[PDB]
Amino acid sequence: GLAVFLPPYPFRGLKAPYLWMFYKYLHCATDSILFITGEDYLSVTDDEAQRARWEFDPASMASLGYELPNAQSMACHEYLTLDNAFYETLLSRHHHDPIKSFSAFLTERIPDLETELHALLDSKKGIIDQIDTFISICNCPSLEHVARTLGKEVMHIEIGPLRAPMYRNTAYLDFAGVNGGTEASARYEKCQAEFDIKASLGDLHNYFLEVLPPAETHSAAGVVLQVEDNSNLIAYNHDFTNISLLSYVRQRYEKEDILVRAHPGSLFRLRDDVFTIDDSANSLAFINQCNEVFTINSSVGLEAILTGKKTTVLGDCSYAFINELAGASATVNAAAFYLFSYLVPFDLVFNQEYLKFRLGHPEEREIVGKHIEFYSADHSLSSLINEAISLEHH
Amino acid sequence: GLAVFLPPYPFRGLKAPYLWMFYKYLHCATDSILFITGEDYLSVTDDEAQRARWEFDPASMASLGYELPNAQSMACHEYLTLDNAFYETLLSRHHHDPIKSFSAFLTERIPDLETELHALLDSKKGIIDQIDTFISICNCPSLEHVARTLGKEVMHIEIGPLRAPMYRNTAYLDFAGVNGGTEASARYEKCQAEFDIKASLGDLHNYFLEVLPPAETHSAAGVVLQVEDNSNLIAYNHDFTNISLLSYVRQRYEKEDILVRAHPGSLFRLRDDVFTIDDSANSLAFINQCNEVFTINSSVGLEAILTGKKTTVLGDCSYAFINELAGASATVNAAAFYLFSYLVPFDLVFNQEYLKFRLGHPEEREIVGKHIEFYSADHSLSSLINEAISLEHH
Ligand SMILES: Nc1ccn([C@@H]2O[C@H](COP(=O)(O)O)[C@@H](O)[C@H]2O)c(=O)n1
Ligand SMILES: Nc1ccn([C@@H]2O[C@H](COP(=O)(O)O)[C@@H](O)[C@H]2O)c(=O)n1
Ligand code: NA
Ligand code: NA
Ligand code: NA
Ligand code: NA
Repeated sequence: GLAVFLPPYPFRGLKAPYLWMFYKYLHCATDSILFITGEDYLSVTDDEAQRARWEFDPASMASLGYELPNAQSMACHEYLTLDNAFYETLLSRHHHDPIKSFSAFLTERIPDLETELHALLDSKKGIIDQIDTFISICNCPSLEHVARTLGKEVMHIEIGPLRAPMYRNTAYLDFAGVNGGTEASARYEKCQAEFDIKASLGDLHNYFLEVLPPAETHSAAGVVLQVEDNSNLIAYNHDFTNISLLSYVRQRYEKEDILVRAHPGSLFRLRDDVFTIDDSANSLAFINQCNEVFTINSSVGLEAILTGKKTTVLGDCSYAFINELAGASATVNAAAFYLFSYLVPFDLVFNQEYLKFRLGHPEEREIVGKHIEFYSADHSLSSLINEAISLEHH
Repeated sequence: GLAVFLPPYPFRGLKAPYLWMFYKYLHCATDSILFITGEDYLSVTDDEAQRARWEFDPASMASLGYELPNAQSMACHEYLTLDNAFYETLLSRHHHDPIKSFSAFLTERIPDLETELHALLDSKKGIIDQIDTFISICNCPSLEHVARTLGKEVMHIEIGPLRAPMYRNTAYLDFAGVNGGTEASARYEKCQAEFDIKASLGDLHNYFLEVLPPAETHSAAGVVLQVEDNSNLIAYNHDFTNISLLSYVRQRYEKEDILVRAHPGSLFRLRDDVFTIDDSANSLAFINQCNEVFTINSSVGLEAILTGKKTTVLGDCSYAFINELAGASATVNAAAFYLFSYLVPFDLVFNQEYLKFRLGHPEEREIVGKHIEFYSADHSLSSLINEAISLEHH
């Protein structure tokens, strides 16, 4: 079955950092799953000191589509637990900087981590033989090195750039890496000639919109800020930060022409003294007020591209290649492939039958057909997409 | 005379970034000064688009002790102007990141910058021969390399860690570097045996206090945040940031025991959702509520040390060596030397007669005597300091 890697290391000061994906896989589980995680994941619940975490909020559970697991739900899976001694040692090897330690976890092999993973996997039965694929919610060269030795693939899976309530929920599934080192551009290059999409970028954007767009005083430049310690601002940012992104824009625009939107999930908000601060209810209403958008690698950059805004992308990300194409035609085709073939309907990356489907490395046409079938729960590759858009049209 | 280096490069998006020091040297000038700067410094005034800058606020002028220069005041100095073409080229050589470019300016030689400096200095008269010393408000290996070739010293000068209205105004003057690569520890090591201070750390703190201390619900841990793009968070931080500093503390304390104070000058403030946020009127009232303090390299770390608080200093800074001494005795002696001999009364670093004094590299006893004479505008080195403290006592 699946071997789901959810490391317990509190790089950003939060225990069980990926608890929500632990609950989601448990909720959707149809067969037994091997969880490679930490005891923090198994004890967080019956810890009255953490009962206020957002993962326990009924609104968050309903939005992500999971329910809290019970004793029975968990008893049907196998659990391997990583110890904290390695984490303490890791911090001591990077000058006690937890963020730099996180960066090494995301971008370098850690031999001591590989040793413990091998030991855990070799600790029982034919655990290794039962493994059809690894799943990791982030890049992890330690795990990926172990996977090569054992002949297993690594699916990198995470929530996608389009999310409810504004959009249909999407997710990433990438065999090379998630956010950084992605294979979206490589997949597109191989089937680019198979795309003749009779729709505009706005039509593709409209297909994923679940709401009526906001009410269409422009700012010349909009600046998207991100969560300061998110993995793709730590590892895939090309050294840019929120503050150097702001300086970058101020080299090109006077502060009176800049509109800044802080990430609603950041610990930091902006003072009103310097820039004009955005107070929009959503990121779409914000970029609509801007003539061009600047981002490191926020999901919002995709929104700007799909709405036809001049967009600068300074960091590595899965959608950047769409922005690097000359000519409207190729850009629409690249966006269509990205949205219907690279992105996955959110629930499907937690579906074991779908994961087995992707493990066979099927053709892009079959992948698109699976996604549209799901989106359309109510022929060439372009025919599938053109007809899907057209049926949504009327 | 003096050759004052005030570069015009808007690394942080602000033109004439050190305009206030330009006005201060002009205001206190008794002789002709050579200014190596940019045209932005000379035109900012009669630019109605910048008349709201804080350097023009009468309260800021009175606090820093300068008045706006007029046509006559400036006509008695010589001006060399750096061009912007180099800045544009510099940005293109660091992936258009202005903050990374700033870092290179602070920490690396830039041959093209050295060439332009040499050309400017060689552009007229015996400009070079009239130069008694360079003054730089930041570390600049480009300028320091030029200085070596020409046989000139470089005084690194900046506002100090103790400032009005809470304290007597102080400044740095350091021949090796300011903030980073400082010589405070080296100077202390040479005369440590000459210090037998009959006062406590609180007594030294009281000497520089100009106000009555605040009214003495403790938090186990206080976190000092800094301005995100200040030079000593860009170049001398050992890679730490505000966000990794927070994670560092969260590895040791639960959020309920952490009190966070954002820098009043930062563009960012903190949300109320996670940590307990400090709303003190000053940094002293904040650290008084904490049992131990954490900082990268804020001036506030010195305050914590002088008030006897357990202090963690993660970045490079001039006062760190005080915190690395074992035993209360040596710590008080180190603090006394730092405060009376390393730190300079603010006005004196703009006084040409005092600068000439320091250019002779006098003995630590003479330096302390000059500073106490200034502080006391109303004998061994320890006798000078002990008597100064005692006279302030009664
Ligand atoms: N500056 C920002 C960044 C993100 N966001 C919201 O957060 C979601 C994910 O964004 P990141 O990839 O930037 O975390 C986006 O779809 C958008 O809904 C926002 O509203 N403003
Ligand atoms: N978190 C912080 C940082 C600085 N400060 C104020 O700013 C002045 C200089 O601090 P930095 O060296 O941190 O810029 C300090 O003396 C203190 O008065 C504050 O009040 N809170
Ligand atoms: Na991405
Ligand atoms: Na739609
Ligand atoms: Na310092
Ligand atoms: Na005093």
